[PDB]
Amino acid sequence: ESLSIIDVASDQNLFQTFIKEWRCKKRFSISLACEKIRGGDDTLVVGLAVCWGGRDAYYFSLLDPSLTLKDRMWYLQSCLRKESDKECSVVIYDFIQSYKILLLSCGISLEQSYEDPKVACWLLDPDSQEPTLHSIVTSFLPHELPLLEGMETSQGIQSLGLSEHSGRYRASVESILIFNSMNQLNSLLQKENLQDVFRKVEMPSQYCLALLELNGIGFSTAECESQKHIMQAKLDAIETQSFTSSDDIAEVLFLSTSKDVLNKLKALHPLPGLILEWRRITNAITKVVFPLQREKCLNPFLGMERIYPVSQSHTATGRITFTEPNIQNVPRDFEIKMGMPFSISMRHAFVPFPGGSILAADYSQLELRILAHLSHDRRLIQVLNTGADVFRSIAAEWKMIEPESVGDDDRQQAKQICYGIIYGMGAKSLGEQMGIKENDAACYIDSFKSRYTGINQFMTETVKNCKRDGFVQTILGRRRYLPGIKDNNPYRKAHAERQAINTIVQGSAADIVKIATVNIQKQLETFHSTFKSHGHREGMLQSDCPIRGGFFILQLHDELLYEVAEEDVVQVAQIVKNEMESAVKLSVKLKVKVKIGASWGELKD
Amino acid sequence: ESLSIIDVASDQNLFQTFIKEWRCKKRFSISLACEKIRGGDDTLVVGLAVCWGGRDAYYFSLLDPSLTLKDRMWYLQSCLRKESDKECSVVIYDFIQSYKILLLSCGISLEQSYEDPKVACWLLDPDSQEPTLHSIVTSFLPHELPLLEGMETSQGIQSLGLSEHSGRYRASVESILIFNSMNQLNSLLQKENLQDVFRKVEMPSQYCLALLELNGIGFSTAECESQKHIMQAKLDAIETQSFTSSDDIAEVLFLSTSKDVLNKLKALHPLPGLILEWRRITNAITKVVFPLQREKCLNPFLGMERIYPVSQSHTATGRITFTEPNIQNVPRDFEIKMGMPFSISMRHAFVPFPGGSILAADYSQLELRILAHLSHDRRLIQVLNTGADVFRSIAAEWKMIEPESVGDDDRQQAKQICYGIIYGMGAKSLGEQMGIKENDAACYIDSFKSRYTGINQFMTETVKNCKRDGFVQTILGRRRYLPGIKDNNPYRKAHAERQAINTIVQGSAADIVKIATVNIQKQLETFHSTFKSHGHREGMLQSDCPIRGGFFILQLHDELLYEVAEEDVVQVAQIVKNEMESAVKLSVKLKVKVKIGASWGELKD
DNA sequence: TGTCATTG
RNA sequence: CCAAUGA
DNA sequence: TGTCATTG
RNA sequence: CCAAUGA
Ligand SMILES: Nc1nc2c(ncn2[C@H]2CC[C@@H](COP(=O)(O)OP(=O)(O)OP(=O)(O)O)O2)c(=O)[nH]1
Ligand SMILES: Nc1nc2c(ncn2[C@H]2CC[C@@H](COP(=O)(O)OP(=O)(O)OP(=O)(O)O)O2)c(=O)[nH]1
Repeated sequence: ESLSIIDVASDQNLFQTFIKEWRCKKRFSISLACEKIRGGDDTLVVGLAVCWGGRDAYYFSLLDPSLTLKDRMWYLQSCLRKESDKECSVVIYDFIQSYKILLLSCGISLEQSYEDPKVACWLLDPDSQEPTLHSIVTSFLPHELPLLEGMETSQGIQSLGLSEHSGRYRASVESILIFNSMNQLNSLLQKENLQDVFRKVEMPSQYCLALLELNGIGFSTAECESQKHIMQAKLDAIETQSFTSSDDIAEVLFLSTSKDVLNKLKALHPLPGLILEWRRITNAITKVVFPLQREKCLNPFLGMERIYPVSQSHTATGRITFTEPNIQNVPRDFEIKMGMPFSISMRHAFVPFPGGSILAADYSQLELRILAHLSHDRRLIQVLNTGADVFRSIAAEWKMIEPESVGDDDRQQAKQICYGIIYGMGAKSLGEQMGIKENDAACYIDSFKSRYTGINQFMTETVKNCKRDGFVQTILGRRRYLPGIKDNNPYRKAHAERQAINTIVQGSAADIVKIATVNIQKQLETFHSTFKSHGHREGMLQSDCPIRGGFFILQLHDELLYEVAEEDVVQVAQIVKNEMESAVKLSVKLKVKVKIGASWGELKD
Repeated sequence: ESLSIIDVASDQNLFQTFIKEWRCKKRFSISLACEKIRGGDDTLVVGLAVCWGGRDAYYFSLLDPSLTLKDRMWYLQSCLRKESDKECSVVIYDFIQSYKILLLSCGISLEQSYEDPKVACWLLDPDSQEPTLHSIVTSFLPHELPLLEGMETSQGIQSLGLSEHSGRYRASVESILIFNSMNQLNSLLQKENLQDVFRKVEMPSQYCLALLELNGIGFSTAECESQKHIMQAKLDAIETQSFTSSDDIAEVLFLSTSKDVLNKLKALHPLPGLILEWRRITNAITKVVFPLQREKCLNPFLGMERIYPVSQSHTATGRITFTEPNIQNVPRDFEIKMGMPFSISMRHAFVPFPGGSILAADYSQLELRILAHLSHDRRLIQVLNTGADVFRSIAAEWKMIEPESVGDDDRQQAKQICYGIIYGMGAKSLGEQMGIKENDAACYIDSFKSRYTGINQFMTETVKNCKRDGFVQTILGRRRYLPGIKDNNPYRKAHAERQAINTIVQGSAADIVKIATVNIQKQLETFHSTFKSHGHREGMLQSDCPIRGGFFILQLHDELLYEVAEEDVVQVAQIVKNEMESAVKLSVKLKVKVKIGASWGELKD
């Protein structure tokens, strides 16, 4: 007596008593049944698979040439919708993707609270391997594993592994396991406080990424085929007297006298040596355009081309990524040659929708301010709260004891020391990086961390905490476990120490930018009566008018990219600033710098 | 090099150049691809199959988890839509059904001109066998028969015979044959004038029946379970001194002295004999409720039960029918017993939607008026144009030479003679029917048809026309072929003669009621801003508010049933009268009598 | 591949 | 009588 | 299952 | 230096 399915749409008494039962349920699972048409090699959504306890699934379908139950999309769209008083926690496996396909097939704008188990078991152990439905079942909810023998999926929902088994069967089996497993995950997240952040940061952020993935990013093939010639034409320049792999550039041709070639870090007096410029430009027309101008998609509804990124997460730090052609990795603008300069990059081939401007918002010295908070460094806090240049002023402040109004441009080497200490690199490599001596660098380190005595007493505190705990937790309490902090090998433990400091600092940075993106979105879908993403317009208005409002476009770790209409681009920037500057209330003022333009090779206001 | 399919949605250049090509096409075929989900034993629409020449099909699909082409329903709904200047002739095989399923799955309210080949080849030869896609191919367009070998469907569209073959393949094969065949059918309909009536009566009427089939008819199980007891309780009454098949009622029990029993047509002085009342009531609780209360369907969107009839057509006369429980065949109201009377029928268990009233419109002596037109019977025409009682006045007029103001109730036997002559039954059976003598009946016939000399000279004219032609054509020119009018056997030829008169008279009746229903609908969907059938509300508003307007509910040969809202039930009745009374301009005034009530056991205004 | 009912 | 069902 | 580039 | 890709 194992696993029962209830074909809900198979009657009328059964269906109307079903949604009655359903419309007073707070928690319940959901799983799309997606089957392939005979090939016509296209997939299609053919049924929900709602469950809310035990081994009992309620399979909705989308019903053979009938005249009753033709309001089937209405019933789902009406149940998958917050309606004040109580909103529902809807556990969905590949939630990010599910949300998309649930819209780009049948115009259902899922508007509830969500609880993905795939990200719940990540949050438990961020150094875990990418969790499958199988893996989740194998660990949590050990029994009901026999329901997977023959299913054979190690990636996404039962939809994503469509194999012989009917859409309804697996969709039902998903909902059962997904529901009952998430209940055990919720129990563990509760045990270590992570349920609060999972529900009010990590899942809300997942929903934010879903919106971003639907929107995508504008891409001008025109202004990309511009750089395709600007770079290639100014590639083979003044080259008097065949570039290949490694063994090619002989130093026995001219005149330190080793091999490698990568470290051509002189080129000052000895010859022109314009090799690094060629090496960059060539490697910046191949990891940017030629893999990307193949994923470009003409979207005639918008009347432009766009690319559709796939957010990653499941990152040990907490920073969000993208698969394939990752738009985070396109190189920023830089000069060339012709005496006369020009500025190039593929960041000029990323465009707003016609009549709009792209909006960037960087946090500017966020990881610094996090350490300033955690490390109760008296003057380090007070230097940041003044709103003065946080490197001009930090140079004086106490490092060089006095200057304040005239303190040169040793700020450029004042930050180099600052970041060099928090990055946790040895005096040797820092000294080689600044262009000074290993000794005099070690002197500058000690003469900085003494003048800001908080930094070093913080690191020694958090490393000893990590040694006794076996893990370190960020400012939102998300733990990362490190077994290397016990290791006998000095290098391995030393590596574990600078792993611990990184995750508690630039993980807490990932935490604030999450809280920032969700608090923005909540505040963003209010004043603007014209509703949400490009998906909820090409898809939801397609089954439920100018382009007012702004949409989430790109996540750059500590920087956010939005795409706003020029009409109301000023009313949004206030929403972005005020929300990011108040995301978390710290002992240090969170400042942000916003830039507005026709790409993201643009100036500021 | 045979049969090419173009997966149109497989690109973007291909798709956008496709609908560009399409949006300037006047004629083109269409065929729904309908595949079954694994069982979840429900069918689903998965693609159009547009074609417009040769062996080249353009297969639309409804596309795998993508972000471009998610406006797919819009593109069809926008192409399947008249847009002024030019409207498109859309050839669809099982058009009546196709239209329904094209709406009760994906909210596409097909709004073009239509050309069904299944009804085009009926119109050619109404005594033909029910035409299949195979049969249409076998006769017209003899080649491309090999495209059917393995398909094996002998009923409906390639959808309706879903078997192993992919929805796209057969849907494409349909569109090719359907298009190219209909072109040959259009050529034959042109050759004999029938293309004009096919396009402006027969197909428009088919569309009218589609609307009716979507609407259905209200059915109160409450007021049906009323008669279920009223009839059954007043069934076994005063029965002093075991009813079975035939051999049971012996006349050797009491006291003309044969068998049969069916002809208990005395029961006057000899005993009560209340056997015909029991025989009727029992056979009127079994061919009306017990086969029908099983096809009743709760439709919660309307908040009532309804039944969904399936119109027939392909009738030698031209009158439209319904399959299964045919609502045309429910017996009208009649009295019973308790001294004290009550009136019963199942026509009291057919109801309007809450807040509405049912509207009936009978043509009253239509077949008479058709004969009055065709047979140029001078006074017969003039008797009908006065608007006086057309049987009180017809009794005098000339039959009894004079009376006019006092002419008794021999009108009841004046019409009996009238209908008896046009029905074409012998003096024998008419005489037995009126309760007079075969001789004195034959006298009354000759003394009527002499006083109205048109009737007999018309019949002798049209029978000699039919003898030389091999067929007779109605007032709209729809031919019916009769090989029996040559037959040596006197009975067979005599039968063929009264077949000829019937079809030219009560076929021309089917023609006017068609023209009536289409001219009503055209005038009906105008003033009423709130749009069309119950299908275009539970289905089209479901993918494109009170219940103002009126909808086509039942076709009773010469009578139409509508279902109108009480708010504006007076504004519609004017539309129905004026349209039916002007359907065709004859030499005789077409009068109509309308009845309004809470069922169709109701009174008039 | 008969005969009787119901509706028009 | 004719046309649709129906025993 | 190495080393060099890009982004933060 | 750490984390994501990438030769
Ligand atoms: N051949 C034939 N035609 C009929 C018969 N009954 C009606 N019709 C045709 C010709 C006139 C027209 C009237 O249809 P209705 O049944 O609405 O009218 P009725 O008042 O019941 O019939 P009638 O006019 O014979 O008195 O339909 C019938 O029994 N046989
Ligand atoms: N470990 C590490 N963290 C970095 C690195 N670059 C940036 N971060 C983190 C810490 C500060 C923050 C700044 O990100 P951005 O790249 O936007 O800032 P930047 O001005 O380019 O860098 P920086 O502050 O080091 O001068 O992100 C890096 O190379 N290593």
